[PDB]
Amino acid sequence: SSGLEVLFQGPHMDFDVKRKYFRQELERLDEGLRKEDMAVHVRRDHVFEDSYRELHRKSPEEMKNRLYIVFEGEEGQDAGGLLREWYMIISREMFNPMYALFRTSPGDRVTYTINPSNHLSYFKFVGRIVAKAVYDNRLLECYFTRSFYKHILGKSVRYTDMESEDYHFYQGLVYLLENDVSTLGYDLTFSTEVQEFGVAEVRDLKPNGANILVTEENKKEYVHLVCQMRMTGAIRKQLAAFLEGFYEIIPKRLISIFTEQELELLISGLPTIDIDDLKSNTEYHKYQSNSIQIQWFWRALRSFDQADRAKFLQFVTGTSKVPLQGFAALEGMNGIQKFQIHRDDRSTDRLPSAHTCFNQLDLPAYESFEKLRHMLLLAIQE
Repeated sequence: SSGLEVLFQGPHMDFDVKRKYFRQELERLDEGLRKEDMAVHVRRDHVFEDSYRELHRKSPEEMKNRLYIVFEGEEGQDAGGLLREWYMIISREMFNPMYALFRTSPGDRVTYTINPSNHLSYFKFVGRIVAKAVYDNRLLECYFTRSFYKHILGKSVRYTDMESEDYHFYQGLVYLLENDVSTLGYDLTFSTEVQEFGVAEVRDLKPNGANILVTEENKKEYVHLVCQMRMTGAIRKQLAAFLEGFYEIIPKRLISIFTEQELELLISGLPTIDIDDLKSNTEYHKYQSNSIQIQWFWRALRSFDQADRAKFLQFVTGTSKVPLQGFAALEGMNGIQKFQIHRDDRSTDRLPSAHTCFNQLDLPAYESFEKLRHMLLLAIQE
């Protein structure tokens, strides 16, 4: 053991305080390090490849130098804001299909995951860049899936994390787990070769290691293995490369102070959330605009601080990214889907819940403003 940052995990410490501590610990770890400026020469139209050439071989120590960006052949242009410009470009390039490194997650066009389909060196370099941005206190306009942030944090990925990767697939796992397989009219199998579910043929009902029959007793374990393959196994070498690059700059023990939600805010920034714009673009179901719990909801959200407002956006939409055109342009699967609040008629003992595929908040009919505010904060900060 080489640190105690883990003792500050969880919600007791506000994101702003965690952030300040995180910065101070990086500075402690760099005491006596004699930094200097390091030139990065790139062609404007090849930032990603040129940056890779210029930096991928640098030592972790050299990567702590201040980067001095020089755009090939561009002379007499103002020199302010070039590093910021470079981070914005490489953020876009770090998601370009032509490099085949990342791809959008099923359903959510905002969030990216590692492409399961040279390459390992580039993944390591991307991990380096993400850590370098965080180290520099500069933002990347790159959003990842929940399980990807957990990987960075050293946290165990669970089948519930599949709700961020792929909502429709998660629905299938939910159906499987909640219903007795013996009443299907057919049998499921688990393939040991690809770690996916299938339908048993007669020969699978006989002894074999190719397709294991799924039962009430074993389905939870196979749901676990199917999820582990999709979120970890299928991208195991790439992930390891990315992580190796990230940790060379930001130690695992240090970054682990943040939750999955807070790591996203650290990488891609704390957005400003225009509550009037959101409110003008909210739909209500089984509540009306003037239902008392709705008036309480707006008052509570407005009472939240910047970090908690952003975590609220993450809670209901799946990401902290505000749409370019404002909340009138929030999207679901197949087009626009405005933020929507539904009355949850189950016990007022429950926390509000969310269905991010539909930007939907399920809000119990709480009995007081203070309870609503308290319950919503719990739901969000989890």
